[PDB]
Amino acid sequence: GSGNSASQSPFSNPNTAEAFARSFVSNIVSSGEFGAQGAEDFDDIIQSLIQAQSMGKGRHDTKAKAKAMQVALASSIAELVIAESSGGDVQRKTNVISNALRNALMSTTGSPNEEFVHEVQDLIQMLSQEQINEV
Amino acid sequence: GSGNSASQSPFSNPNTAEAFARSFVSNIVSSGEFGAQGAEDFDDIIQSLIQAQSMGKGRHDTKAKAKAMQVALASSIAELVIAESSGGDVQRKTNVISNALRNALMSTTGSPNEEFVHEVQDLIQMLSQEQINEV
Repeated sequence: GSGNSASQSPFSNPNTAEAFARSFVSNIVSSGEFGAQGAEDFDDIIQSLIQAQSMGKGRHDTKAKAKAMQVALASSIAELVIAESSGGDVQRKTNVISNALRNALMSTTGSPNEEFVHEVQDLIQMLSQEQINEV
Repeated sequence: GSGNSASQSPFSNPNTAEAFARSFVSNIVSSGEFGAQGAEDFDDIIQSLIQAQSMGKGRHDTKAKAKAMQVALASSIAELVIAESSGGDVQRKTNVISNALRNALMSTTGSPNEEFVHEVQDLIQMLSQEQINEV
């Protein structure tokens, strides 16, 4: 009936989408693992993807097009940990982000939506293989 | 100092930004591999990244967000082509996408930029083999 066949994600409500970054950045700034100075700059990067979720639909939003926003943000967060870490370990220090992301979902939704938390982790490992990581 | 901040991002230029997608999408329909149905869908996600590249600049550049917007675009194409590549293989079919990309950059800037072509194709390999795709 009301709420038919659709992939009901935690981004179906703008407030829930906001709470995602609202909690996630709170983890980072309170930890200082990447500097609060960077954490709130990350908020804007994430913000961009959040805002575009309501923009990049055109008029009719197809299933394959709807989830296109997923990997865009994921691949961004993967680099975010690297960006403000000039000298360190992108894997050892991303542990706080692994916790942060899952904690954010735990607070925003309560669901173990940690598959997205998995996506970024492997993407990090990929990026560090190219010179773009060390420049 | 004077010169530490320089936007070499081609997608910050209205013509150059459009040229990328404009050449990409047209090269797809001229190929007919993913059909026009796919090409006329791809432009919506790609456009969104172009739009947000105007947003994320805000009032001052930060070196983190400057590169964060790069990977976001590649990821927007990575999964996107996989969707219309549902049939077993994704590599030999995204080959024509690599063609389109190669053609696009060659026309848009004239630079090889196959590093970005590799960027898109590499993320494909990971996601297309994940059990979130084969459901």
